[PDB]
Amino acid sequence: SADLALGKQTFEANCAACHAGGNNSVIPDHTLRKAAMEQFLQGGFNLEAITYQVENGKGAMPAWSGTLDDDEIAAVAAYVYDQASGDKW
Amino acid sequence: SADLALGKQTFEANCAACHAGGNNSVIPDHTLRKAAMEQFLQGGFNLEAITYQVENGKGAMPAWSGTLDDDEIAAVAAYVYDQASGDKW
Ligand code: HEM
Ligand code: HEM
Repeated sequence: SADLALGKQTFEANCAACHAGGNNSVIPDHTLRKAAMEQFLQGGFNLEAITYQVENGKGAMPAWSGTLDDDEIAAVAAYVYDQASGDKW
Repeated sequence: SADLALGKQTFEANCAACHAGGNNSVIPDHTLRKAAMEQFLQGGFNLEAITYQVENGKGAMPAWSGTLDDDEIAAVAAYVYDQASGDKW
């Protein structure tokens, strides 16, 4: 299913630098919150969209394929998704 | 067994700050290599000694029992142990 522990640690080790607190320090309005994603994430607010962006990157956001493994990409995507849907940031 | 992927991400998120590359930026000779640990780690170079220090801390090194859960502690201890034994640092 979803290893949110692996998710959280992967998030801290690789994403926190630009997305601490569910925010976006590079492009301020493209945060990791539900609303923002529903509006800016290509593919919609769903696990598929998040995973695809993590794998391939987007603009100033780097690609994580070949850096993270599918388990790590999957867990971090679930973590981001769960934090967002639950308003947990 | 302890998941080494979780171990790697836990190490990066929480330990890399002072132990990047298996080194020690605070007390230079107290590195994460087998020899160093054989000499300085209470209990000698073994998985259990590593786990105990991570849980409890030592001097300037903080304790992690609050910050990390048992699976993350077990995983990071295994990762550090495997890196040192294979001289992978
Ligand atoms: C870590 C592996 C990581 C994750 C997870 C992550 C997620 C992510 C999402 C879901 C978005 C979409 C948000 C939205 O409202 O559309 C997104 C967007 C951007 N990110 Fe990211 N991101 C991760 C890592 C990083 C890192 C390391 C940086 C900084 C160098 C970063 C930056 C950005 C930027 C910029 C965007 C917007 C991309 C665009 O639409 O142009 N992310 N990220
Ligand atoms: C992350 C959770 C983490 C781990 C793993 C870790 C391991 C570790 C070991 C096994 C030793 C012993 C090395 C030896 O040769 O004896 C050790 C020692 C020290 N560490 Fe550490 N460490 C982790 C995290 C941190 C962090 C974030 C810092 C810096 C703030 C830090 C620093 C130190 C220091 C200093 C020591 C020496 C302790 C002493 O004997 O006086 N560690 N670490």
